[PDB]
Amino acid sequence: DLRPVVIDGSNVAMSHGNKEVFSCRGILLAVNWFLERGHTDITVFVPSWRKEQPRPDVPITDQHILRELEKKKILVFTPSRRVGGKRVVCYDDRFIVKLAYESDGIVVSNDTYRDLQGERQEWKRFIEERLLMYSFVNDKFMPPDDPLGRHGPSLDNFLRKKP
Repeated sequence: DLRPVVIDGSNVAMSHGNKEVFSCRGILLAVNWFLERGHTDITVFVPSWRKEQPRPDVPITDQHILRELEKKKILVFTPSRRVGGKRVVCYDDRFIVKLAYESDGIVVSNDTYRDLQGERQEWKRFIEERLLMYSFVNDKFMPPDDPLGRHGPSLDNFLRKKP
């Protein structure tokens, strides 16, 4: 009925609260926005290292929310690990775009994934047609009523499989 929603968790969390802090409530607030509208196919991707005890160069707030959302089958960690002590992480954005693409859904993010546009040009097309940007005002998740500009569909229709 509604398109499947894929959220760039890191993008949303950095955007919420202080721009230099990974603010987990941002993710929760975005997820809740979709839940209250009756969505049930929602996936949030975050790299697994965000569960590790934070170092001072990677501050994070309400860290417990990530595992809480994972339990609820909303959030899914993408792979990362240390090798020779150095963090090595698998590109987040490939998971995000690839899932959204193959499920013909929506990507929630203010990142336009230029690099990935420049790989497969059906991705470039997909990202141009299915990216949902947003702003936060304090705790208020606010996506645009005109996702794709003035000549585009309303938000409500954007999120539907068919108007």
